Amino acid sequence: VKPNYALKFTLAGHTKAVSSVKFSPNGEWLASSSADKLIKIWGAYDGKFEKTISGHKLGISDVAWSSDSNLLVSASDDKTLKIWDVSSGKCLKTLKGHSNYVFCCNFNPQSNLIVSGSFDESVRIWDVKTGKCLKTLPAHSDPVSAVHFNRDGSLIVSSSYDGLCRIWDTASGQCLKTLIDDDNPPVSFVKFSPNGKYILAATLDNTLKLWDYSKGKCLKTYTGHKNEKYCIFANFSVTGGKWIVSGSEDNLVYIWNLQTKEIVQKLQGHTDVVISTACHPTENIIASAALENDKTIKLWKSDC
Ligand SMILES: CNC(=N)NCCC[C@H](N)C(=O)O
Repeated sequence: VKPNYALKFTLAGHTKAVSSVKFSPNGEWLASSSADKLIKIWGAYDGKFEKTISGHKLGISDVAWSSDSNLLVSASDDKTLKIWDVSSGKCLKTLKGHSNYVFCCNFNPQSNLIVSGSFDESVRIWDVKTGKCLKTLPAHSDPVSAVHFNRDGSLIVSSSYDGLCRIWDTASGQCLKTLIDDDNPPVSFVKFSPNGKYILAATLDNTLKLWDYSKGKCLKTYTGHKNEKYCIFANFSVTGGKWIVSGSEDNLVYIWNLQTKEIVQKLQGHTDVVISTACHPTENIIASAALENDKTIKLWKSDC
């Protein structure tokens, strides 16, 4: 088993670098955020442009869906997050509190909470209904590159340019684990596995690692791509074969066999750094997006 991802659609419309793409949990939509200050919505299967959602005053670094596919949250250089009703286009809340660029965000599975990370070195936990900041965690000593909830929402993982991945108890705000690996290269991305047993972390030394975060043991290392500057998203692909998917600074999408760590496909087509990739929740579909010199989003499909 190798996959056979092939380009199906190219989605053009952002006028500056794309920052993040994400599929809706219900599989119907792709949301994209950009340095152009906009969120765009596209059909997940046909790439058909759906709408633009606007309101942020500066570029957006991340976007994320609620569990029911009705809301988005966005993280902006304007130091706010916004909560959006996707269908109406309304900004429901503006989450204020961070003192610098907000870089990363996610809903918990219940989607009553949002987690954010910022250049202000903090992680903040927010109440979705009221927009109030519930906790400010003194999480890191450099910008926070990623934040993610585990499968039951009881944990948060954060990554930072300080070289650390930390695991937090959602309820208490307590730091439960600090993951340490040698020379402490900036951690540019992190997320939990779908099952919540592992985390996948990217570091700016051209490396992805799969950690057992409780035991604190690096289980797999994925290499061959280029990642020394940008906070590039990585993924677990679980709809067919078990893959690791990542963007890369050589303009390619990389796909590794999770177990063997071998590169199984490289997807060519983008003309600038592939900053973001996402994997469709039920079909073997990858979305990718690129930086300023490209500005397009691509939808690729495989038989496995
Ligand atoms: C968690 N978000 C993220 N990795 N976004 C992509 C990078 C956005 C950044 N503002 C940049 O242009 O490099």
